[PDB]
Amino acid sequence: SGPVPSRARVYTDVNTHRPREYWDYESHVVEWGNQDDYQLVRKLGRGKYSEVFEAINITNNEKVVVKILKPVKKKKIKREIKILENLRGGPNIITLADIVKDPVSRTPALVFEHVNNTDFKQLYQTLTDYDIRFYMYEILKALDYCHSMGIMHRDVKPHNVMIDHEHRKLRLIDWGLAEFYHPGQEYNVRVASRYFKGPELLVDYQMYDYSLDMWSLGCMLASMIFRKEPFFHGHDNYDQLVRIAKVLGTEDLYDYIDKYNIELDPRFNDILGRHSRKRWERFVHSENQHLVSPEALDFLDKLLRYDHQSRLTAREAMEHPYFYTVVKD
Ligand SMILES: Cc1nc2ccc(S(=O)(=O)N3CCC4(CC3)CC(NCc3ccc(-c5ccccc5)c(Cl)c3)C4)cc2s1
Repeated sequence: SGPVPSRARVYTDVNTHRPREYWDYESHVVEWGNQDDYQLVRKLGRGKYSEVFEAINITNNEKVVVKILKPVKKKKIKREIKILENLRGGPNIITLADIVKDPVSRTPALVFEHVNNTDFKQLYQTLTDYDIRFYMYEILKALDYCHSMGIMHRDVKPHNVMIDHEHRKLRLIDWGLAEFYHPGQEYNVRVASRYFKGPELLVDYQMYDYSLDMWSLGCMLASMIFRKEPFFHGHDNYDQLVRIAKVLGTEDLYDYIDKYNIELDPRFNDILGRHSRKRWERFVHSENQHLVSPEALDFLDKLLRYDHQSRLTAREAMEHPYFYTVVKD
């Protein structure tokens, strides 16, 4: 008789209490600026949904970032715009400045605040345990905020975190996969990058919530403290769950599937096998030891849980001992 339903343990009804317009993005009419206000300077990157440029607003000579969209359905563009507008001003959320159209290419372009992104090399060689805790706390502020505002990012990963290290500035970007949380709603599981997908996605449990983001965050944390990117390295979606199971163990996985009456693909029945839960100590070595503490491992353990309901919330995570020194500042 099908899967057991689930509700977010926090911020469950935040959208129900808002005016319809807040979440009903299909109804949104896009406010369009003047394309001619921006001159493109240089290409910064390409990202499947878009090409990203540094530009200048010739109205006031401010440096800006332009994300020119590849073709996507108008509803998905409206969704991303509405979410960016709802979250604008929130802690560490990228600021959408403007929205334009090339009136010949009909391509829509989002115009953002400029953040300088310090080079991976000069940063990932020169981080420190404190820095990781600090930036993780900054990400948690953005996640608690967006969750509190009824939105799930659904694509938390290093690529979507900008850091300007010189200014100790962090921004969560790429809100193109984010969605409003509504109690009872069945979502598309085919989101997020393979390595960061929650067990709920991999077993096709659609009634998920903000807690998805907390799994992804745990994946990020593991990759940083252990110096292993990606941490869970699956070869496809099936093997991705196997890689998780080889660490978290199969007993808890099967407990989760039982609790929610989830129907596993019969393919999985072959490849999952039986796996012990591993101690985190097997990923520690001389090179990463300076990043790993009892507190880090306790925190990580409490993010990486099959059962979405048992993961730390963003606000609980922020209260964890791993962050006591950062909070003191
Ligand atoms: C509104 C927009 N403006 C821009 C500007 C540039 C571009 S981009 O395409 O040129 N590009 C810049 C580089 C990145 C990809 C995007 C973001 C980087 N993060 C890696 C990272 C992330 C996090 C950490 C970290 C994590 C935890 C603790 C400490 C550090 C650490 Cl150590 C590293 C890679 C896209 C956009 S969208």
